[PDB]
Amino acid sequence: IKEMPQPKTFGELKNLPLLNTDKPVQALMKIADELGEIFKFEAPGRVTRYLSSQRLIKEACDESRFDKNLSQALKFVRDFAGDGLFTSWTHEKNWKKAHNILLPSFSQQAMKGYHAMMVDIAVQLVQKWERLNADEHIEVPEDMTRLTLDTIGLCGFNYRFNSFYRDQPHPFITSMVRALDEAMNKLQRANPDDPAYDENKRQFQEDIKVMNDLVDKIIADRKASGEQSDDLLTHMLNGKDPETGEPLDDENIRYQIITFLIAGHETTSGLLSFALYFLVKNPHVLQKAAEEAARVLVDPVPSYKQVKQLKYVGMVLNEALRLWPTAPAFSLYAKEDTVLGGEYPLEKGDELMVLIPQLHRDKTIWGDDVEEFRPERFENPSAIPQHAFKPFGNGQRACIGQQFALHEATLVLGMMLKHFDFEDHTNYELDIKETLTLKPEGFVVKAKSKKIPL
Ligand code: HEM
Ligand SMILES: O=C(COc1ccc(OC(F)(F)F)cc1)N[C@@H](Cc1ccccc1)C(=O)O
Repeated sequence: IKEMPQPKTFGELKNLPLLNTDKPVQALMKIADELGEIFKFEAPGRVTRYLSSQRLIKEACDESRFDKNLSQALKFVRDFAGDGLFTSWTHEKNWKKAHNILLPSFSQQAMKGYHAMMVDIAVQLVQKWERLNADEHIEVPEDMTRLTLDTIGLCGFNYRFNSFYRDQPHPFITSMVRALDEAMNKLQRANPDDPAYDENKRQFQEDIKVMNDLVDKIIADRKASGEQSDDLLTHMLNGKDPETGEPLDDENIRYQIITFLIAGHETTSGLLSFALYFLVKNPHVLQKAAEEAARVLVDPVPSYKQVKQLKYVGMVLNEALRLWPTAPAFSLYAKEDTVLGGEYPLEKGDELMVLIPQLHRDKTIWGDDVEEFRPERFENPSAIPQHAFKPFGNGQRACIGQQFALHEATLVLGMMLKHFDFEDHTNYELDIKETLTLKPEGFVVKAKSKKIPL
């Protein structure tokens, strides 16, 4: 049995001031580089252990030994995402019920149904870029977030956010972004009761009311009309859990909708942003990806079958998820006393944090070149060890949106590479903003149209 290292302390605040930074995940990554595969992290009233090696993470991913934990980030997001799938405990009735009802909505087979809606928004992105003047550039995370919010609005509840028509966000989205900001800033506060945060707390309750009022009105307007659009909302109003035989109640459906809107706004847009970043920084890779896009997407409207043929585009997306998994951590608790790694005794209830960006840099798995962007690592899916690559979390609590996200990202990146050449005209220095997720702030490019009709 071994004693684990611990980063520098601040007296009675223990390690908590290490999170007083706009880039706490990047700070924890640097601490893992200094300390190794495991370190203890303490705050007043709390202890966790940060894991970075595939050796320890493969054990943490054993569902017989560990279940999903709500990290302080997720407990704070739970104040507006409720017992939706992302912020429920595995043992809460609504977790398994919603999981069983929603799984078929999110299958690879269901993607054939969403494809046409995804294409609608992707074509809006391509037309936006085709219509820029010579002197203009693209704001990449801004445009990718317009796309992914619109896609989940249309697939989620047949609602057009029309993000490509506006500068200012939808009222729901201003409240959702401000609530995500509160939840993520609050876990850093050395003195959460400071009157300096009274206004933040007032605003947070206001933002919860806005999200609830607006989503509850979407649900009630849909129940009033009777309309049967092929969207997640229809599936949730109609679907029955085989186990309980019950449908979701209207409060839980509201939490699921809020949850899908957080996911679409925060995650897939980060992935696309990082992927285009690595492509403009790696022109050999961009050429191989653009060759596949040109050869496969032979029609002005991509088909479902064509998007499945974009093998290398998919490899690019996986390599971007390796280096910068946009949802960069997940948390576990020990179901019972257990020894991790033959070395670290844990008691029932003990928490672990999985630092996904560090897992994905384990040289014992990936080799010495871990910082290089090389989609060829993913040529042969067989060759990636179990629990080596975990950008969608683990087991029954893995991302239900994984197929949706990869379908949208493969479609959109393929269309981008078909329709334009890209220039890193500013020699962009990567600057990773942390919200719920990671995104490359201030990333801009110029696109030169290949002048291929839609
Ligand atoms: C590249 C895009 C995305 C990434 C990287 C991502 C990542 C993740 C990860 C890491 C988790 C596990 C969290 C944990 O263990 O605490 C998760 C859970 C989840 N994700 Fe995603 N996600 C993505 C896109 C989406 C989309 C598009 C949806 C839905 C519209 C979605 C819905 C969910 C839900 C509902 C859960 C909770 C599942 C459950 O516990 O039953 N995600 N995601
Ligand atoms: O380590 C992290 C990283 O933050 C994120 C956790 C989840 C997360 O959600 C997602 F990965 F899904 F995006 C995003 C960021 N969070 C920890 C930070 C912490 C706070 C107080 C005491 C000890 C540790 C946590 O939220 O518990």
